[PDB]
Amino acid sequence: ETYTVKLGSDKGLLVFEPAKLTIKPGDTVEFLNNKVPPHNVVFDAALNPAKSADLAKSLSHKQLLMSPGQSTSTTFPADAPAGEYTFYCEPHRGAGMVGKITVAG
Ligand SMILES: [Cu+2]
Repeated sequence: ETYTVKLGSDKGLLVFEPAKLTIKPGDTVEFLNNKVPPHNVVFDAALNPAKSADLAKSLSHKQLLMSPGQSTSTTFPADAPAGEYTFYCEPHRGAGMVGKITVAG
């Protein structure tokens, strides 16, 4: 199936759930918003095993998360390089809202 990180605890603060993530090279991962939007999901082109700027083009999205309960299901491509990615939030940056996809090799 696909992995999903319900960012935002509920009575504590904002933090992906879980914080890290383990997927395969091409698996799918759905991200959503809780009750403290807007949330921004993207993959920095510096915290990756292949510092580049292509697989992200079809991975990171834009526009604020105006959907309460869902953000954007990024279907990682078959090029997903093993190692560990690193996405974060633009607004909730001071809330440990920084997760990372771990695609074993
Ligand atoms: Cu967020």
